[PDB]
Amino acid sequence: STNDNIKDLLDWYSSGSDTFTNSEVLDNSLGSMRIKNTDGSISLIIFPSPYYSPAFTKGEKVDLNTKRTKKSQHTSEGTYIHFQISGVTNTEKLPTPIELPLKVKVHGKDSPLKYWPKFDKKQLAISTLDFEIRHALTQIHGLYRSSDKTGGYWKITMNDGSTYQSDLSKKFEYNTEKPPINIDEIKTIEAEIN
Repeated sequence: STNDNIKDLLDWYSSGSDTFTNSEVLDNSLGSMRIKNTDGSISLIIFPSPYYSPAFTKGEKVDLNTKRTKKSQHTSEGTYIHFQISGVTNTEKLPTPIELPLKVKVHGKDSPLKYWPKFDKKQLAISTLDFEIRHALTQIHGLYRSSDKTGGYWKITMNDGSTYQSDLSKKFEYNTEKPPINIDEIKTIEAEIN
């Protein structure tokens, strides 16, 4: 049986994510952007981190790999509005798709089952990689679904040796997110469930 916090994390990481390509910036303030998507909807996206606030200006095209922080709503004129957080990158594509080699350990043992996330975008926000990794961990390895699978961490090491990591026992820290990275420079991604 898991406590209330672990249930909240399970809900967060199993409630899907929004993916839009070539949306257009309508406005960009200090840490909030207003973007019109290809289906007619508008997304109000916030950027709480002092280390990641996108520079895109009115008219530019962007890609969204993000999560809603509350329920989408309709304005009196009938426009559908999404309230999201982070997840805005440039539209640059890679020649062919690449498979990120995710390496998983559970209670100190190499999981023999392999899930390799596949992307064709040159860059992704750290927050998007966190959601993809954890979504796999909860769905395939049972993270958060039982009192013995509730913590550990994921770790990305780049080609130049710099590293990014997150604690599985707490929600991803949005307030300190660093800028998006290029996926073709990722050397290894590893996750360990305690």
